[PDB]
Amino acid sequence: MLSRNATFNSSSYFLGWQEYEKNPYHEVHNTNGIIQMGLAENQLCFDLLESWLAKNPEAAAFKKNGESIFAELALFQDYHGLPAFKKAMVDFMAEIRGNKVTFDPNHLVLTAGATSANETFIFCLADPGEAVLIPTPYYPGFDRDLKWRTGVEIVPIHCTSSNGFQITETALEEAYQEAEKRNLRVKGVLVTNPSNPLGTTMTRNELYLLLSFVEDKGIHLISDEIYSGTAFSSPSFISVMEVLKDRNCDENSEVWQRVHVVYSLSKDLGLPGFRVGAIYSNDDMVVAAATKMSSFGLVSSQTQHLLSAMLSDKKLTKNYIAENHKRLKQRQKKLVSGLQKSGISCLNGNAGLFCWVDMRHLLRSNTFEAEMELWKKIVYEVHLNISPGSSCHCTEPGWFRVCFANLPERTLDLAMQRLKAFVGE
Amino acid sequence: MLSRNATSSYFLGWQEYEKNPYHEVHNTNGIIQMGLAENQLCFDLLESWLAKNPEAAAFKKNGESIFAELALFQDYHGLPAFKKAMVDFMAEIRGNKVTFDPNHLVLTAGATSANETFIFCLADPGEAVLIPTPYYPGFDRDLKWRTGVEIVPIHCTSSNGFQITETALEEAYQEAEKRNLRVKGVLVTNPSNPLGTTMTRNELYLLLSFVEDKGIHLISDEIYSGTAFSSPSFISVMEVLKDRNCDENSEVWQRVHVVYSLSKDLGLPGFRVGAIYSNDDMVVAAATKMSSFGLVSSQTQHLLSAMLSDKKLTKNYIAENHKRLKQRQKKLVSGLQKSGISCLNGNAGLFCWVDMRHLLRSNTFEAEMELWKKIVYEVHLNISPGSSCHCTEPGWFRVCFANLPERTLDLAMQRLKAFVG
Ligand SMILES: *Cc1c(COP(=O)(O)O)cnc(C)c1O
Ligand SMILES: *Cc1c(COP(=O)(O)O)cnc(C)c1O
Repeated sequence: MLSRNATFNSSSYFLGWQEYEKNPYHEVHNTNGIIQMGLAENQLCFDLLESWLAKNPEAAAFKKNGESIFAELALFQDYHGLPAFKKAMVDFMAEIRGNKVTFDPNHLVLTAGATSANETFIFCLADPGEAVLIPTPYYPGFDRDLKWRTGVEIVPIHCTSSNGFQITETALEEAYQEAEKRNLRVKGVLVTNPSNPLGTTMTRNELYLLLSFVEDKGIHLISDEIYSGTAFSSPSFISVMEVLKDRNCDENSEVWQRVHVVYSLSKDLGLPGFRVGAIYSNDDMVVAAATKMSSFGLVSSQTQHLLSAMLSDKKLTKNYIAENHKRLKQRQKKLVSGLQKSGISCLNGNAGLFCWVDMRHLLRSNTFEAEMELWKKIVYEVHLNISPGSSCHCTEPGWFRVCFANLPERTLDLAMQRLKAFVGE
Repeated sequence: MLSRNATSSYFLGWQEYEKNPYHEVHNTNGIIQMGLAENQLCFDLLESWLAKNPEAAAFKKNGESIFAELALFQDYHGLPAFKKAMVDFMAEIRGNKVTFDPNHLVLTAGATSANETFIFCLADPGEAVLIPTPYYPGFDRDLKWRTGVEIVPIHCTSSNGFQITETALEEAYQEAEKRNLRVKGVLVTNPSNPLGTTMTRNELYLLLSFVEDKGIHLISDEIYSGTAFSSPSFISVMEVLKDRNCDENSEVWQRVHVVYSLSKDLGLPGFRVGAIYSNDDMVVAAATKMSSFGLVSSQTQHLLSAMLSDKKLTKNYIAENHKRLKQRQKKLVSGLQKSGISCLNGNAGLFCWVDMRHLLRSNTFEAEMELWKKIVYEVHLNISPGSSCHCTEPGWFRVCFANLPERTLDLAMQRLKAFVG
């Protein structure tokens, strides 16, 4: 006999995933296999990092100027993190934001990925039975990260295509009211900026409306800016930290302490296996609580050392960002154009590793049953693994998310060809 | 406007140290740290190996680069190679008397993480776990903070070397019922922190039978299994199952779990390598999904799988580690008796459970706090008061010996002797 969490509290949407695993596509021996376009991973700039590693072997050698510091690292288990790394991190975060804002390293707490940061924040801001508002459509992983062990609930703030899925004052108010009706105390709004799965940076207008709503309701604002480094085209990416500055919110504003940021190196630098997440808050109480909670998911000191060396190289960071935006824009343009050669268009995006594509016109009907229908035809007949919009809780059937940053151009082309032949009927 | 969770000061000794740390050169009268359970005894063996085997830490596997491959590795089942090296090392520690299935092993970011995840998997909020007293003070945070689970003590006393008793178990179980807490299991540290003793076969059988009798779980935190430097032999709970003839047909066979970590034996706490081992498929699956909130860095998993795959190194590290640890413990134990102070006879760990009851102005905890302060402020040593570990009798202290140069240990022993005067 185990706990509720381990048993009856531990779907149709993994159909493409399992179908893919069973028949993975292969350039040579399985050219008709399923192509993976449902994995948000960035494999575009590993050459830049491999190159740097080759010219800078000391980092990964437990060294510092011909000096071994192995023993020192092996012993480092301070929940405040390696100072050098926290400094390099805060600088990198600033550089991503074009140095428009600066971060205090002491308000930054490292976690084993954003997955960890996501949950820890919830543990810090809400008790079981309370709720957090999240704009729809959203990262399906939130349904596990934010609620599994926290007992916290998610109330959706619905967005529709009528306005490019932007956040609305009416949607916010309505979501807040839906929570009250259910007798759930709203503790905050969690936003993904840039957005997964939309692929769009949040507008200043949306940000101001959020800040004012959060200020109005007296709740928190968590900005998951894990994709902040993948904004490859205008409009410019606006970090919530910038908006505070621009709305003239100094530490005298009450809201100034209710705005937090979540970040990670998994999506921009493509290092998900290294488990580097971070929490940033202006509230000392949250930093302290989150710092103690990070003990359940500390970042390997070996990794913290490697990355502090890497991220301390301003020549590399500056160049990685520029090269990463270049390669990502090129790639998105490719997918977007190949998609329209099939008559399919996408939500106009400027960030992320995926496109939110519009396939409503292919729906035999404007129902989610019709969307599941289309999705299956794509899985079984076109042999592509893509994500159905309903997976992300989209309110209108027919939208899909397709990734482009972890596929060789040749494969992307193949997928686009298969799509075109299929649409042909 | 935060959660209840976002809103135990024995850290006194800790603060004073940080403020006034002892130093060989500019602060010879500073406070000496003897309250930190860390093993700094064999880093030379590891540094040596790293030097002769540079490929491991180079994101290289047979002259080729696997950086991208590792950078992308985020499977919550862990790197297969590492899980194999780990299970072999665990077997080797237990003198190959038991073998572990790598698929029943789930990696976590330290034992701290493994501790909590196990609680999340075995008990719901408001339920309880029994823990023998005295115990690792960290349990009070790890097992209850975010889990809402409660700890009910199974008290042990010096009358029998702080061993577990059938009467203490029964009494603890009854204290839980009285409080209307549902007991879900017993958590044991074998070898023990802070006792420094390996659990006896007798204690183990009595635990197995009690747990079997009550129909609850048995979690054996064997994080110190590799530091058992003197007999009696260390007996892993996995061995006792084998010895009590418990195959997978026993119900209890699926209610026995182990927690392990590389932080105390190999001295790698910064790398965050913990592990959960269970025979129950349901726990492994749930724990595997929970590990996503605290996965082990793929860069680290790779380095250690290379290291632990070297049977020449593992075999030699264990032997050398037991050697250096026994030498060190003997030093502290003798220097302590030259002061008239004795310790609980131990054979494992990185610390000694020392008896200083005779120094108490009173057989009270206020007296123990009295003594402890005199030791902190006058003798300038940071040691842990037994009440921190929930010891039921005042006067016991835990002092570490594995992270102090012999010269410093000597200094500490000298200061103690002068004070005892
Ligand atoms: C990919 C992703 C995560 C997980 O990040 P890790 O650092 O791999 O744990 C969390 N949130 C969002 C929105 C993501 O896209
Ligand atoms: C030191 C210790 C821990 C913490 O180990 P980590 O691997 O650093 O998380 C857990 N339990 C006991 C009994 C310990 O002594």
